[PDB]
Amino acid sequence: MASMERFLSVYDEVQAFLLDQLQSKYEIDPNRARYLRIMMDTTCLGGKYFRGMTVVNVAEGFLAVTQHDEATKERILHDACVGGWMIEFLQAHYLVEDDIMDGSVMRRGKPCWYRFPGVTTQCAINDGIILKSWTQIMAWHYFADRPFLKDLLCLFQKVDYATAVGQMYDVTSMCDSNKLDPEVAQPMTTDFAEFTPAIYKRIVKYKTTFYTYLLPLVMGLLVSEAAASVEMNLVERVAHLIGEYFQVQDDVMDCFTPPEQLGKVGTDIEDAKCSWLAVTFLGKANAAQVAEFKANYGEKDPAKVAVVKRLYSKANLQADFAAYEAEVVREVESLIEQLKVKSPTFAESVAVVWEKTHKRKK
Amino acid sequence: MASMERFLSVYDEVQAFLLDQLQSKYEIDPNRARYLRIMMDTTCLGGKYFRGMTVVNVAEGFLAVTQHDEATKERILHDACVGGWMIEFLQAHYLVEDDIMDGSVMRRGKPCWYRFPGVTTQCAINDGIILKSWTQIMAWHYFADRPFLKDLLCLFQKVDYATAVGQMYDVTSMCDSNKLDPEVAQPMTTDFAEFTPAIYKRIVKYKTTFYTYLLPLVMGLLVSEAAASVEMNLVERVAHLIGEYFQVQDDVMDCFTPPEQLGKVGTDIEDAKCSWLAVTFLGKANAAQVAEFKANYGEKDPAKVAVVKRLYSKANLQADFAAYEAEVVREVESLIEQLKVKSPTFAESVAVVWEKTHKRKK
Ligand SMILES: O=[N+]([O-])c1ccc(O)cc1
Ligand SMILES: O=[N+]([O-])c1ccc(O)cc1
Ligand SMILES: [Zn+2]
Ligand SMILES: [Zn+2]
Ligand SMILES: [Zn+2]
Ligand SMILES: [Zn+2]
Repeated sequence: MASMERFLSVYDEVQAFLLDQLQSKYEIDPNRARYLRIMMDTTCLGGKYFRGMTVVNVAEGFLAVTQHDEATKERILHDACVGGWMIEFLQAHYLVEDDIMDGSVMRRGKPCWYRFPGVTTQCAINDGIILKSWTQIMAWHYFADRPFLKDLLCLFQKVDYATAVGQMYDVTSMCDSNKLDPEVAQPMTTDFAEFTPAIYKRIVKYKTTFYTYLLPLVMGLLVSEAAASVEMNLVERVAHLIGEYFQVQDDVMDCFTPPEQLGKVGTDIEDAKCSWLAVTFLGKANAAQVAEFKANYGEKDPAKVAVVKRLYSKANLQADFAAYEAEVVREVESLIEQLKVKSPTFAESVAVVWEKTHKRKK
Repeated sequence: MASMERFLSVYDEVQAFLLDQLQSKYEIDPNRARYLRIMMDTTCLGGKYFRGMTVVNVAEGFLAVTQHDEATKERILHDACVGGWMIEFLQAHYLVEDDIMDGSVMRRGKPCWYRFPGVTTQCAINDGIILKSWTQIMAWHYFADRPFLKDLLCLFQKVDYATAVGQMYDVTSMCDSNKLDPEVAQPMTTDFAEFTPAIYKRIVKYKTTFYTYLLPLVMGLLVSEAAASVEMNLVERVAHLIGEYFQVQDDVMDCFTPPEQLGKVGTDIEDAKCSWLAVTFLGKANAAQVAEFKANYGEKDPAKVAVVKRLYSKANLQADFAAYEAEVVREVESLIEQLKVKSPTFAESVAVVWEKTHKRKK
């Protein structure tokens, strides 16, 4: 059975289980069940399923080289699908809440969930909470008897926490750290001294890479009972490397990809985000370019946004991206080679993840 | 050592652990650590600690009648305090997010967290997420070796989910169920046909009673390794009964308690909530009273709110509350008597919880 067919079939099964349980144990009525079905579909479906499918693909790689009864193969793949959906539902939680936090308009070509007329922010915040709860409901139901339950739950909650910490790093990335204070309204930085590679790397590591790469790779190992067979320090290092590249691509696309292809209007410049573009620009600009950037960044004024995009264009940041990408290729290939010492099979799964990420539509 | 002294000492210890771990494992800087310390204090401290202290008091009751080394008593009480703080931090998560959802102004005599000048909704939504994550970080750290870890985590996530489901029941309680639809803006009910005792009871059971009574009572049993010694069906029934009374008191206070004592301005009438007052009023009103209620409920117009408060006053709902309270006393005393068959000690702990709830400042 093709992996994507299995993954989509398991979504339907998990949805039916969750909704049936709301009826049998939580006293839900049919109209509220329908609302939640629609909310689940709208917030969880429509992406590429990169993260959830990585769990499945990692598991498939081990199945190809390990002796198992057919029923065991089916169990492992079903578990990989459920675990993959846990990650997709965790992402859905963060996207619902982030869109509210940021006042975003569109996501994946459609209005953000909170903007649906019959949702509103009042309901959407709580819908996002439900999405997160569903990750645990599905784990306890499907994995109750499994030897990996404890490790999987502990990993999951640490990754969730890291993501929340990363969201804090991201939301505060345009303020001066020494002025942070709940009592005092926060002005945007004027010096941009905290727009550095190391500070950018911290934001991305926590906000993106743990849930986007580390969690699917390690969950794939756990459902395969294979974690002891790899060097975990290498898994962490390769996840953090590929995850940073993924986010750099997203940062470039926010500025330069036409919104019809992006699925949204990117607002990183208006929001004063510490993006790869801003950090890299400030790492090559002359004093006059720095001053013009300071005079225009972080403002909704469309003429000021256009000045920033022109500064970026004239600064030939495409060349910096090419150099960055070439270095990532060197480093990822090196990490894949190291992974082969203890697990050639897992190394190939990572090679596949990297190729997918590298070839992701620019 | 007095129980409250121990509980407050454990807060300081847990806070230090969480913040130290953010520095050692999550790359946090000192200013963001200070923000989170202040956020923790502002959102988690200042209440009565009814819920967290119930874990401690349940554990103390078993210690008084069970043979243990002194070091074991200290471990159990420390565990009860940590578990109690998990509940307090879960509540803090829901209060942060609920205040945003509802546009609330004040909580416990101070501005709601999102209204602090240097917080804002963008940060506060995520701060609430962090509060929830901290409940799991503390459990995995302090309870890693404990036999009750699995049961406690599974209970906790089910209660969290129930609370989210109850929030959905509460937020939608003023709309007609058959019109719920994410695509269509939701009008307030005109018939109020869903303002019934059974529908009210469903809202309260899920939104309040699981986290306010069931979770502290059962967590106290788990940290005491005593759950097998009680009839759990009775624990559920007594939690749901006392929890409903707690919420009825809160509903009355929202309308009639001066805001200086309440700590906020109650807005249930303007928000069209399915409150005990509204349900009970509609259960005794004549046609003219129903019509005037319909003409004024659910509107910010202060003159319309005053009409509703006068309808409530003239309807002698104080007498309905007295009758409701007398029935709760009958039923809670009956459940405490039944609890004595298998656990006289736990029965006394419940009797203490009931007395505290019954005597809670009106
Ligand atoms: O972009 N990609 O191709 C991805 C992204 C995440 C992941 O876990 C695997 C592949
Ligand atoms: O109001 N009260 O006294 C309470 C409330 C909750 C609880 O778990 C114990 C006592
Ligand atoms: Zn964001
Ligand atoms: Zn982006
Ligand atoms: Zn509310
Ligand atoms: Zn209330």
